[PDB]
Amino acid sequence: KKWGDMFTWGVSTSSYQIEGAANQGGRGPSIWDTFSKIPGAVANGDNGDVACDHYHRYNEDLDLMKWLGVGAYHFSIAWPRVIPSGYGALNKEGMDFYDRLIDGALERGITPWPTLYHWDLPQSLQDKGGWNNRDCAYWFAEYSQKMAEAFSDRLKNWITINEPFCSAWLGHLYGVMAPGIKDLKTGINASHHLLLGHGLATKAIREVSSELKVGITLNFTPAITLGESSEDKLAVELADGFDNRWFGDPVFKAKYPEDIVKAFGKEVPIHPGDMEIISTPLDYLGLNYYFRQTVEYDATAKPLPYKQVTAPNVERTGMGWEVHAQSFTELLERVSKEYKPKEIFITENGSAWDDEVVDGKVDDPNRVSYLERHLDAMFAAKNKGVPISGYFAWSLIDNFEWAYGYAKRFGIIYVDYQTQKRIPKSSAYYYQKRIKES
Amino acid sequence: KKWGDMFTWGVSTSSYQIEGAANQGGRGPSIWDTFSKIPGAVANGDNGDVACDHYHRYNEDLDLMKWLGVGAYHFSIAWPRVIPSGYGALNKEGMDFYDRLIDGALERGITPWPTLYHWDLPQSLQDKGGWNNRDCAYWFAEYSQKMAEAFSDRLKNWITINEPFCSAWLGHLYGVMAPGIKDLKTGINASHHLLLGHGLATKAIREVSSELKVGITLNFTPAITLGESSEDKLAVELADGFDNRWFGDPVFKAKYPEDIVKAFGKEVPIHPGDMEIISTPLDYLGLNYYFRQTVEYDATAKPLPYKQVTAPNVERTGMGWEVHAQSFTELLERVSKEYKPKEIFITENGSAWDDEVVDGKVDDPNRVSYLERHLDAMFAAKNKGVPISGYFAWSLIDNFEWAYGYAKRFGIIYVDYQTQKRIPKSSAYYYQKRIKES
Amino acid sequence: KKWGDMFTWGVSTSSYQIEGAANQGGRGPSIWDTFSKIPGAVANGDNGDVACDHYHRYNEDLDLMKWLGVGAYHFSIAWPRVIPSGYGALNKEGMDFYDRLIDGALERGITPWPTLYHWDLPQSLQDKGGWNNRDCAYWFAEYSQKMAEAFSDRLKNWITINEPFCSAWLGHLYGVMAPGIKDLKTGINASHHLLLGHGLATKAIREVSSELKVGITLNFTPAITLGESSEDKLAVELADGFDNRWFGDPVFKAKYPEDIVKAFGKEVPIHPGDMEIISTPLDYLGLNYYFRQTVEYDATAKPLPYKQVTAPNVERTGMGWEVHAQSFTELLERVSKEYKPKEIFITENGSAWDDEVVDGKVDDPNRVSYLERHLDAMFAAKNKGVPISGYFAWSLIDNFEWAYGYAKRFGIIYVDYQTQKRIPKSSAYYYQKRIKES
Repeated sequence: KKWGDMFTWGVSTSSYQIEGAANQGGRGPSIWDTFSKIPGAVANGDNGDVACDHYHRYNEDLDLMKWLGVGAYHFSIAWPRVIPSGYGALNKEGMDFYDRLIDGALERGITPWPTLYHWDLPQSLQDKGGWNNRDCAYWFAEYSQKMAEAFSDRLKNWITINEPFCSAWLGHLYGVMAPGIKDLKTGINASHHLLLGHGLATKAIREVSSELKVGITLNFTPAITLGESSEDKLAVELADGFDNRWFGDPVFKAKYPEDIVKAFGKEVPIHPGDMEIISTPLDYLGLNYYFRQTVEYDATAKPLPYKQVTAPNVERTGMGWEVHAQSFTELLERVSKEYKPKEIFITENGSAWDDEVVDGKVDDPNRVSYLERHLDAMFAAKNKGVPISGYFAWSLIDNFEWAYGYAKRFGIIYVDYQTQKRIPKSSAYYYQKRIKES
Repeated sequence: KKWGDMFTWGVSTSSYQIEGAANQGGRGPSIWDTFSKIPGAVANGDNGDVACDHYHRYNEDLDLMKWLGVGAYHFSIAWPRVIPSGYGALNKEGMDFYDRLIDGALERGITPWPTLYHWDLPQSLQDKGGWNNRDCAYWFAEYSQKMAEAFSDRLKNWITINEPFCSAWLGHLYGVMAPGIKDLKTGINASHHLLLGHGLATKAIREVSSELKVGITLNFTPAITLGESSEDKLAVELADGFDNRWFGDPVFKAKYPEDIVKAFGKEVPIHPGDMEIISTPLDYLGLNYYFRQTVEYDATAKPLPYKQVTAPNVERTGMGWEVHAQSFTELLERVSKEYKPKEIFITENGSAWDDEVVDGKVDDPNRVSYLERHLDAMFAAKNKGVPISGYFAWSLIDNFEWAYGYAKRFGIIYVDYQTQKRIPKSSAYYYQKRIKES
Repeated sequence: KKWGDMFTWGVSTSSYQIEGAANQGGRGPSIWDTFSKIPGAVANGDNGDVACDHYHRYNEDLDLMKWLGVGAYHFSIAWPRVIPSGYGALNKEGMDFYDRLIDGALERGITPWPTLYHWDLPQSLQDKGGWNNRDCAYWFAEYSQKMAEAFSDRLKNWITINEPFCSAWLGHLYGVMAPGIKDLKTGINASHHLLLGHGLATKAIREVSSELKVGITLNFTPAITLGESSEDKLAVELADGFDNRWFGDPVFKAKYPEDIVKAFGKEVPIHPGDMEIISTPLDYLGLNYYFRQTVEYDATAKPLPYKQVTAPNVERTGMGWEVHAQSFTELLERVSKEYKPKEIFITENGSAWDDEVVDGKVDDPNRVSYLERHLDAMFAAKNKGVPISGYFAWSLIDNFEWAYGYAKRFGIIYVDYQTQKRIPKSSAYYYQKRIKES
């Protein structure tokens, strides 16, 4: 720690999870509007039609960010709000919303960090195959260029896509996220076109202005096993390849992990130039971390011969996810050594617990404890030399947690969905203190 | 200095010294209401009936704290305001006041740090023997548990008692503070029941919720001598034992200092189990420091054979207290090595000088200089590895300085008692700068 | 970097460059009011009659400082506004303006840092010879004492004069700044009387109160050559002596550089006591840096045998000034070794570029880049042990850039002179981020 070093504190959200106004302001439907209408797809039949009504309440939320003292707000632009047909005319009303949001953040001293793709693909493009269609990578790059042309006079730090693991595998192989497809080959195609879209968008953004910075957000789930057999060690290697190296290796090493390619037995649809584009240099890696996975070998499992294990006697959040902050330190060290990103921003970390409103307040000590321990673990890595330049808490506010719906609350600020009232939780006051006093 | 380390800047007050409204809002009398009615007990016949009228003016005072930029407000709860009879019924109007104060601080981003006992024992309990009565330790612990039950949803860092040296020795041996008693055995009893109350309250607070942190505040007065004789060196040891080790050794070593016990020749009323309670582990030590004492041997002095000396040719405050910041560094190092508290917060440090209002302003360069030098001395200890986690300036505002009355002004903000106007002094602007720029 | 170390972030302006109200509020004319009426003296015939109208709009400018988050505001007092006759009666209306400015800054948590002389000598004193007249040093010291008597209850950190290189050589030898004289002996006389005025004023300020701190602001222009001949190396020494050592050596070494004295062939008008006064100890050096100069030997040049060279293929600002941040680091190290000031404040650093307003906003990436690189270079020196205690950006707002007029914009905030609207530039948002996150 020397004179001149900086560190950025932020909060993170995404468009479909908070905005609402799903059928207002000219917005066209996304794959999540469609998916959340399918009986059984989302807990309690929840959807994002209203969410946190942030489309109308953004000034209140920006005021809460200023009150917390964050220097940065990591948010996503809803592609179907700004280009409802996916590829074609801009929706001026949608662009004006993001102008008002950005200008309001800047007036309050907050730097907006936009993510271009946080899972809300326009249904108009899914009707053409979505991410299974190679053209979707190019449609995304054109949308990205239009956003940079409109907003990069003010916004200098961009993220292309968020968590391709979820969009590709959960959305096209396991079918538990939109668009709900269940096919390995489609998942492989989608993974390649998400990554190609990232690379094409990066190049397009840089053509707008050479001062702009660009990265990608990857979630990493470190894998362990409780067994000692050679096959259980193989299970760890397979899970790590499927979750992590499948996406990190193309970006930083210009190739897919050969052990996983071989185990799939399928071809990735790589065309000339693709791997050069996907591996284009980035200004930073956005890293998301929540938990580690415990696995064991299972010869009957598909597409790869391993299964998840629920380890006994470990601390778990309201999601059932293991709490293990030491894995965060070790992951940060591993990524820095293995992939050597120029710098790292924690674009998401946080936890969900059963919250109760008592006397108009929300006391959430389990969320405070998770936050304290994960900030400590992150700084332990920074003190070892890992170039972590900022931390963005997921999330500012409780919101639509995808297939879990509204029942799973990640906010440091509580949202009463009956009234839309925001109530800062104990974790908000803790985070506010950490921002000021570090 | 490494990534993740934090430091807390605060200001400190106490309830009887600032609140006023002594016979309003359901408050019952304290031993200081009674003591201040006795001619000769307090300079100028001053009392705390009105003080700074903070009970009515707290919003203005919170606004001044936000303007200073402090992250923390160290305050005390008036036991006789919330439980006028000492044990038994809660006074709703008093509890509501502290709720409003706490909620107002949090709205402004300020963490309230409550002290449960800052010398205003309910007169109803003094009528039953006060701290001479072992039951007072249990009455205090029950009061503490009720406060944690009411406020610990928001308040996570607690202090039990403040400066038992003053309550025990000055209040029961020298009779210069309330309740004005002058008896060595009573002072010994009171010291044990204050410390036992601390331990019982700590255990009771932790039973409310396991996330809560608890400490005690001790003032330390380092002792030196100008002489070279062996008896003058003994005088230093005795004065150090009387002022400092008598209270620190029970808390951190589970025993009273044997040399002082022997010199007193009296029994401490220790019941089996008491020392384990008194020495229960703490999250932090609150340390108060203002000055060092100079002593010499005096065979005629009681209860111990030493006397205070007024060393010649040294800088002194308006209290007549020596200014010697290097002693602060050495004290912090000594406490850290001898008692090994997990962390230390400076809960009080400051100085009093004759202030003059000129053109509606107060320029107080001697207070600025004391503050600068003592902050430098504190950071010198931190740079040697002492875990000092925060500094709270005594005081936000001029107030009732106990037996000195209002004539002695410790505020960084001046109070005109005729109008209750608050005027920030030069020291307020200096402290505001230090909070921002360190 | 250790615990307790502080760093001050500021912005800088000067009175004639921003205030306007040149013939209002009792102000008398300065030498710049006169000079800017001379055809050909100032680009576009610009003058400071209106400037940024800060005399009326200071509340808005102070609000912008608070919004940026600076802790300090470096400004100058207009001698002809407060004493229109130069020596004699105070203009109460002018003094009241500075009271309002100072009190407004303090209400916002901003420490004002006054410069007493930033080039706007009263014309009433120029009519008596200005800085050519030795009495001007004493007139300046009397003015300085009156300002300290009025304002030092609040203002503790003073600067006497700013950039005597400009007032002496550009104003009296080259005639490109007011008062427009072109005579070497007059320039020598002026340089000595400026420096004597600095010393006399320092002594007078300290007589007002011993807590007050005083420094001087010097601009340094490091010199290099592209040639290898011994005569080109001599050119570097001459340029360094003329620009830098002529003013630094009297202040820190109590003598004028003998090589330059010999080359001028003229006597400096040194009287008994002068060099002791000029070299009086200072609490800090205010350092101004913008660029390095490239020179070569030229036997025909006067007063010294060197000329400026425009080095090929280097980055340059809108002023034509080379951008070379590494020279800033090396200058700071050299000053610390050569002159050993107790501490250094960067009282000015910044850059000018042609700005364009697009959609009501100003995106100035070249100014951002200069700022980023010069802050990095400054902190590189601090990390080597140079005692740089703060940085003041020139300037908060676009203003009257002397003989260049309004066409040259140094602000991080744009001023539309038709409307007086202030528009924060991208560089303002960058500086705001750096202040918060370092």
